[PDB]
Amino acid sequence: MLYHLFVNNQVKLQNDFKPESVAAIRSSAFNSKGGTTVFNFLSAGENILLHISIRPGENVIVFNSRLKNGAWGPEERIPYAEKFRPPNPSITVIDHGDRFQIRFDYGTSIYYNKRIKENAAAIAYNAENSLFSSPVTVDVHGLLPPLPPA
Amino acid sequence: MLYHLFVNNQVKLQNDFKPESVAAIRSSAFNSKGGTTVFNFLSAGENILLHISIRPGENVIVFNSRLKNGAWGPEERIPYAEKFRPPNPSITVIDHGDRFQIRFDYGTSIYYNKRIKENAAAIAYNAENSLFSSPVTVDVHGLLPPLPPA
Amino acid sequence: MLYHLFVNNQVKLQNDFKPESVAAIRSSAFNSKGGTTVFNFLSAGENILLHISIRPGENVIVFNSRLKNGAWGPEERIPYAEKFRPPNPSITVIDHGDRFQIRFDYGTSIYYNKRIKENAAAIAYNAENSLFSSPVTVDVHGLLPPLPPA
Amino acid sequence: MLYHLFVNNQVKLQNDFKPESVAAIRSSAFNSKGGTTVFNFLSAGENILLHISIRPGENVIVFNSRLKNGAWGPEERIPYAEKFRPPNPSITVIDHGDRFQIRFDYGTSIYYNKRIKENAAAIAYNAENSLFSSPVTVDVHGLLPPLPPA
Ligand SMILES: CC(=O)N[C@H]1[C@@H](O[C@H]2[C@@H](O)[C@@H](CO)O[C@@H](O[C@H]3[C@H](O)[C@@H](O)[C@H](O)O[C@@H]3CO)[C@@H]2O[C@@H]2O[C@@H](C)[C@@H](O)[C@@H](O)[C@@H]2O)O[C@H](CO)[C@H](O)[C@@H]1O
Ligand SMILES: CC(=O)N[C@H]1[C@@H](O[C@H]2[C@@H](O)[C@@H](CO)O[C@@H](O[C@H]3[C@H](O)[C@@H](O)[C@H](O)O[C@@H]3CO)[C@@H]2O[C@@H]2O[C@@H](C)[C@@H](O)[C@@H](O)[C@@H]2O)O[C@H](CO)[C@H](O)[C@@H]1O
Ligand SMILES: CC(=O)N[C@H]1[C@@H](O[C@H]2[C@@H](O)[C@@H](CO)O[C@@H](O[C@H]3[C@H](O)[C@@H](O)[C@H](O)O[C@@H]3CO)[C@@H]2O[C@@H]2O[C@@H](C)[C@@H](O)[C@@H](O)[C@@H]2O)O[C@H](CO)[C@H](O)[C@@H]1O
Ligand SMILES: CC(=O)N[C@H]1[C@@H](O[C@H]2[C@@H](O)[C@@H](CO)O[C@@H](O[C@H]3[C@H](O)[C@@H](O)[C@H](O)O[C@@H]3CO)[C@@H]2O[C@@H]2O[C@@H](C)[C@@H](O)[C@@H](O)[C@@H]2O)O[C@H](CO)[C@H](O)[C@@H]1O
Repeated sequence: MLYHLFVNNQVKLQNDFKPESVAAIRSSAFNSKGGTTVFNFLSAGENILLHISIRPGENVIVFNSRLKNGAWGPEERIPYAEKFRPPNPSITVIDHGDRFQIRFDYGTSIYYNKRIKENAAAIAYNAENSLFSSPVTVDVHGLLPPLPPA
Repeated sequence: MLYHLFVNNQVKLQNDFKPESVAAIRSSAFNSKGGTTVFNFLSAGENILLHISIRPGENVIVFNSRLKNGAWGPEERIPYAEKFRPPNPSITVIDHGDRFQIRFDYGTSIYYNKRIKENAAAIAYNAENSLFSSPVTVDVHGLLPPLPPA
Repeated sequence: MLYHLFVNNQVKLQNDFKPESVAAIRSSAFNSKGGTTVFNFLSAGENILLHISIRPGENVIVFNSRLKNGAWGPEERIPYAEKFRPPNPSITVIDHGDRFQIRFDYGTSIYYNKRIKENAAAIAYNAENSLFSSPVTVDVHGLLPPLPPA
Repeated sequence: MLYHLFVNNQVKLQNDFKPESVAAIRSSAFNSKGGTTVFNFLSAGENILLHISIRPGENVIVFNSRLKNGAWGPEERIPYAEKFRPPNPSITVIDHGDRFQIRFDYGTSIYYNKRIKENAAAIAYNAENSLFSSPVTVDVHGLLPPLPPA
């Protein structure tokens, strides 16, 4: 399922993002002088199951979760440097039931254990000066599709 | 190369759309009550090398070419009915040197012999009430990439 | 990297099968009257890191591990029915660092926690009357490749 | 549809190879000291619709056709060098109705106009000391499948 997620907006998924689901996010650009850029996977109750905060200024990418009107939990971080590949950087999120797997363009995957047991009904995108294009292309799979040789 | 082509706009290709090039256009929607929708491949001189006019009202898809300030040549047509697949219809254009190959979601390909010998520097998208989403996702390949099993 | 793995034989991998690695096994056939068919991921020292025993007669698929000539550990099994899709059934294995994700044609993925801290140097295929073809096509990725829209 | 085509043998296709059809041939190896390696697309009556003779010693790749026990027609050749990429070289053939498009790992496509109005029922592979592996992996599509972004 193809979606066009605009900056400071969200897309309501036709089907819940649940175990086995795959979300491939791709940008048509990389604004080197962009600021903090966020992607959230929200439950129907608007809980933030997965919060991805890309902070080039802090040279870090932050992961977290929180209830609609609840506090954040302890953050999980990794260096921002050399993770994305210009000019079409991407982010891939896979739901493995008990945890999310996040892959950027380079390096090893990031594994984030779930903290809220619900599926996502929407994906939101936030930024004052996005590191990426608006909108971003988002292909959501109900399962991993057949792979090409390379 | 990923591009986001907005309705009534165009995208300047980083590389010329020439022989071997592949353009996969995908929409995140299908507005059943949409009107005539056009896609043009333009040379740097703004010549319309390939004109694709989707006319649901006329139940036809028209192909043509013309110089920046020149007249159209004789049209090439095919029925519009059962060509696209909702909700994410697509159009694929491949440059085979002496002719373009156009594939929609269903049916056989359409072959349009070239009438202007130039490569394309841009792709334009026109519609008052687009049949597709705005923008549309466009992946341009310099050559056919490795294929998946299915 | 493409390999052709013959029944009762094995392929020596060019690079170690480790975290991020993906093995897409595909058969050119499905022999209905076939018997127990096995696939093993072996370490350099020949430890069976991951054992997949497909048993049609017992209607189960058994997952296990064991050192070279050691004792098998507790078996992790699932029902065999409605897992493979003919005529080209497939098996996809992904190394996630602390566990393996195994995917068949139907159903949800299977997760098998690692038990031996070593990477796989080879993949073996055993069967007296294989459920699949000989050889089977095997594409091994060092990391998940770009995905098609569908 | 996946097939395993062995050297000096052939695969009988499930469906005819006709317009829109795509055959992605891939080898799990590249034998440098190999000799003339051939691939033929045969009609039901065994006419050689498309003959691809890869000759390293003559530094050319020869394209031709001929009825079952008939005379070969004029040869269409190109240089052999810098066409295949080891260790997994490939050959992709697409039927475009009035001609075939042949793609190797490097260079531009080769276009071969049809000479015998019949579809192919089988694909044969001949070689005394093959440049490729035995078998070679062959995925045949009834039409171009969705493409990955890269
Ligand atoms: C920033 C955005 O677009 N989304 C929200 C969101 O922002 C906060 C989350 O990203 C959160 C993830 O754990 O981190 C917060 O920053 C924390 C620092 O990482 C931490 O070192 C420090 O101890 O505490 C701060 C604040 O909790 C994000 O907060 C925002 O950015 C920071 C730099 C600061 O400017 C703060 O005032 C901002 O709120 O969530 C907040 C509300 O929690 C807003 O809704 C953002 O728009
Ligand atoms: C419509 C659009 O978005 N692009 C341009 C473009 O429109 C014309 C082309 O699509 C052209 C392709 O051959 O067909 C024209 O319609 C022709 C009919 O197909 C044909 O049966 C009849 O004999 O002649 C007409 C006009 O040449 C398209 O013309 C437009 O749509 C038609 C239905 C009519 O409303 C006409 O007034 C419109 O111009 O090119 C034109 C200029 O040539 C405009 O720039 C459109 O915006
Ligand atoms: C074809 C192949 O590679 N088989 C090997 C392999 O077979 C054993 C493993 O698959 C092992 C994994 O847990 O299971 C063994 O069967 C067990 C049954 O699952 C369990 O219900 C029963 O209580 O105990 C047995 C023994 O541990 C497999 O053993 C072979 O198949 C079973 C069905 C039985 O016929 C037994 O006699 C066989 O040994 O590993 C063995 C060595 O352990 C051989 O190398 C097989 O060729
Ligand atoms: C391995 C294989 O499948 N080869 C077949 C096949 O070989 C002939 C075709 O490849 C044919 C395609 O045009 O070319 C023939 O060679 C020609 C040379 O290209 C041309 O320069 C020369 O002047 O004339 C020859 C003959 O037509 C292929 O013929 C075989 O290989 C050549 C190099 C030579 O050694 C000749 O004696 C061989 O027959 O088809 C033949 C039957 O025509 C056999 O079935 C091969 O096994």
